[PDB]
Amino acid sequence: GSSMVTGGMASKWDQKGMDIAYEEAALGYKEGGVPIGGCLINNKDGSVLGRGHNMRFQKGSATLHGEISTLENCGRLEGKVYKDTTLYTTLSPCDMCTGAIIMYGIPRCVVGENVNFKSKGEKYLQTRGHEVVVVDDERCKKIMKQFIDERPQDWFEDIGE
Amino acid sequence: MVTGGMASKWDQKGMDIAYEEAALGYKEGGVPIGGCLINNKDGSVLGRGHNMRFQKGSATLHGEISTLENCGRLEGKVYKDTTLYTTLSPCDMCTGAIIMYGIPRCVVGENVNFKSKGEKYLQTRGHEVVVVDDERCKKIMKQFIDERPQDWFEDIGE
Ligand SMILES: [Ca+2]
Ligand SMILES: [Zn+2]
Ligand SMILES: [Zn+2]
Ligand SMILES: [Zn+2]
Ligand SMILES: [Zn+2]
Repeated sequence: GSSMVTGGMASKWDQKGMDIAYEEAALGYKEGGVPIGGCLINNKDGSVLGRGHNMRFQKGSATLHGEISTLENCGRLEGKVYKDTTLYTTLSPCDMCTGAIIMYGIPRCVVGENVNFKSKGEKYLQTRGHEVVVVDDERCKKIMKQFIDERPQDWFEDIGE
Repeated sequence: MVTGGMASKWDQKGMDIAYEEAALGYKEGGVPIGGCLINNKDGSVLGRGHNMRFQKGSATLHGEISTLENCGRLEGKVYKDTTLYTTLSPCDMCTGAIIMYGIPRCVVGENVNFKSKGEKYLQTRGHEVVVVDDERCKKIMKQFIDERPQDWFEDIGE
């Protein structure tokens, strides 16, 4: 990426979005799955278009990462609806989830943390014209580290290793 | 597998299956984009699929994503020696799926009706991209775009 990128500014809906994303990650964790959750919010009025969490174990899914599940839960939408929205995710996006954000033109991504995992997508989002904010949420870091430590092979599967 | 530009012995089989999936999706009333994932080691078809936007009201099941979903959960190393066949050049999301899983080769039916920055990004990231320019794929895709432009735009977030 570029030496001139900078983290985005905070939005009035960030506490709301991160809290929903974390709640989804915790729900997934209690269900026996990967603790990664998210939600898509309209930056203009704070409305929640959808929310979701990873469904790899719940549904035997190779594509339902938390971010993809969130978008699936928003349902079919005209392209214009994704404009001026923020996708909240508890963990920095992989290359696939990053690609979903780019394809739909969701302009902003707020990331719970990038300590347990980070792909080239975090910077690629900025290269492609998207704003990224990493909030370093301790709740997210704790639950994700717990999963990685207790079920390493399951985590590796989620990121294709 | 290291082709050096040569087609893989399984490439025709993969593109024919991808086209069959696209044709099936078209008959089901959906977007005519299909694909399949083949194990380069033995030619086994790990899975095949097509776009399910209309069939399932899905915002994420593009042909490539549906193909991967249909393969089921797999050990990461399996993907490292596969080829993903798609009837149409991948959008940024499908490109990202290929990159995340480390699928080394992406064989594309055509990139005339659609092409994203993903086709070149795959190359930047070290993957081999093959564009066949398959007229069967091009024809069915063009028919859908001609008949249902707004539905097509919805599939690519326009
Ligand atoms: Ca800005
Ligand atoms: Zn992820
Ligand atoms: Zn992901
Ligand atoms: Zn596509
Ligand atoms: Zn796609």
